Amino acid sequence: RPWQMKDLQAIKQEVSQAAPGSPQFMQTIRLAVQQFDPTAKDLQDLLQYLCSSLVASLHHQQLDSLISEAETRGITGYNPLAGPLRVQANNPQQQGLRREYQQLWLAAFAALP
Amino acid sequence: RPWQMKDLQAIKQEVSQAAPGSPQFMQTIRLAVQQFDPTAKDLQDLLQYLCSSLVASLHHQQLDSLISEAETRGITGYNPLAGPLRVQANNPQQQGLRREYQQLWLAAFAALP
Repeated sequence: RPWQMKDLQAIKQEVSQAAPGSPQFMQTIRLAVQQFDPTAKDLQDLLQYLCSSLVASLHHQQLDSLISEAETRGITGYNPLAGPLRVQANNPQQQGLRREYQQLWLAAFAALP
Repeated sequence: RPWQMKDLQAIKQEVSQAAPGSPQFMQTIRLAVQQFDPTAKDLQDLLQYLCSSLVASLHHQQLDSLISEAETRGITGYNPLAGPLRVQANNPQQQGLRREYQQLWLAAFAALP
């Protein structure tokens, strides 16, 4: 049940006043992600939609840091013999990787300031 | 699953204030193009709805130049013996041409200001 235009347009409508990292922004983003269970593709689409390119680049720097840290430490179901988490979260039969990526996404967005 | 009247109305209303090629307009138009997966015909309809004949003509010229360079170089899926890229992009079995058309379209429209 990937989001259509209407869902994302709403999300941006109520994430317009607040700034990234503020309680409202993170509240809405976490709700949307926990509801639709989106993969990395839809997450990157949502980020490109919401904020400027500078904020997206900052978020991706933080996300690369978090993902590198986690892969060094070890992920429950991460098998690097097929592709990065980045690509392992697109396969629908890898729910654990997808949820881990969503959580790193939300953390990296919350730690921008 | 082509867009409907409500989607177009929302797309136009959300970006009424902004100017063509502004980061906001680029965000919303790029999201629409990447989400609905339309051909050239639907893109022409969308442009006619959004901007006037002047902006339509300027985008038409810019896209003509961009398509010119792109398919004069030679593209993986383009075979010039069957028809112009505007017609190949309208055949649902040539998704590579469709995606190239979408990207040339968005870049051309972004190159206005």
